[PDB]
Amino acid sequence: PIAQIHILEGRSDEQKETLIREVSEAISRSLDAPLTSVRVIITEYAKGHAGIGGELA
Amino acid sequence: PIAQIHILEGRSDEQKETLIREVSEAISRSLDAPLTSVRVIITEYAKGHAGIGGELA
Amino acid sequence: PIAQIHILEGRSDEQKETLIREVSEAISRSLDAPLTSVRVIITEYAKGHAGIGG
Amino acid sequence: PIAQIHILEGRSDEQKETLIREVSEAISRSLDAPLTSVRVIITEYAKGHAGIGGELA
Amino acid sequence: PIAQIHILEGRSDEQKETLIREVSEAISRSLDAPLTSVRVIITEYAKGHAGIGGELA
Amino acid sequence: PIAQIHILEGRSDEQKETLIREVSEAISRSLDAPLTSVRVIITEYAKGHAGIGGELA
Repeated sequence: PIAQIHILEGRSDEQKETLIREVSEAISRSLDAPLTSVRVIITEYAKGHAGIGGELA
Repeated sequence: PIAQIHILEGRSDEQKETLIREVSEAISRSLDAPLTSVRVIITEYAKGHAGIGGELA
Repeated sequence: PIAQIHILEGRSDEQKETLIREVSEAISRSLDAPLTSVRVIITEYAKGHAGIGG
Repeated sequence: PIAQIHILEGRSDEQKETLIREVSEAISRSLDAPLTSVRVIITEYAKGHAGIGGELA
Repeated sequence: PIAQIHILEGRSDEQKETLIREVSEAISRSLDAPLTSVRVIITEYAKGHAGIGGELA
Repeated sequence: PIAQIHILEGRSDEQKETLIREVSEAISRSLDAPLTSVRVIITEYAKGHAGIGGELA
C-alpha cells in the first residue's frame, strides 16, 4: 500500500517523521497488512499553493 | 491535509472505512490540525494494474 | 499544465464535460498558457472511498 | 472536490492565486458543489522535470 | 521509485502488463536502481473523464 | 498518457533527463501510442519525506 500525504509546509523534521510512523501504523492496522509493506511519501505545499474555496489557506 | 492511499483491491468495505478514520485521526494528531481539515481518498488497483519488480501483483 | 480532479461519483456526463471545459479555460487564462496545452483528468470516488475527519 | 494542478515553475504568486480562485469557481459551477468544499493544491515543476515526447518541456 | 501512469481505458491486460515491465525496466536502467524497488501503478480513464484543450480527447 | 514518477532526490539533471526519455519510450512502446502524446513529470522526495514501515530510508 502507498500513501501520498499532502500537507502545508512549516512542520519540523520530527513532526513529519512522527507523521510517517503513525500514518503507516494507521494504514497497517486498518488493513491487516504488514507494516513493512507500507510506503509513505510526503509532499509539502507553500501557502500560495493551497486553496480552500478559491482562497489561500 | 490530503491523503491519497493506493491499495490493491480485494479488501472489505469496513476496513476502508476504518482506514479513512484512523489515517484521518493519525494526521490530525501528528500535525495538530482539526479532523475536519483532513481528507482521505482511496484508490484500489486490480492485479494487472500493479507492479513491484516489473511483475504483476 | 495537468489537472487531476478528484470527485465523488454521481455527477452527470454533462457536468463532468463542463468541468473539463471550465477548468481548462481557467487554467489557460490564469497562466496565459495555450488552451491546447491543458490536460484534465477526472477520477471518481465511491463514497466509501472518500473521507473527511473520520 | 480535490484538484491537483501540475504546472511549470516561473509564475508569480498573483497568477497562481488567480489560478486557485478561478479553477475553484469553475469546479463549483460545473458540479453545483459548494465553493468551500473545493480544494486546490499546486505543484510546480522545473524544466528538467517535465517531458513532452521524451524531451524536456 | 514509484510511477503513476494515467492512461485512457481500452487497453488489454497484456498491453498493461508490458507497460509495467517496460517502464519498470526503464526506471531501473535509467537510475541504476534495483528492479525490485520500482513500483508502477496504473489508472485508467474513460473518454468522458479526460480532456485535451477543454474537449474530450 | 501521463506518468508521474516519484524518486528520491539527489540525481543530476542529466540522469533525470535520461529517466524521462526512456520512460516515455517505454510507454509509447507498450501501448502503441504516439510518443508526442506521452507526458512525464518528476517529483523528488527528500529523505525525511519518504517512509518504508514507519521509518525513513
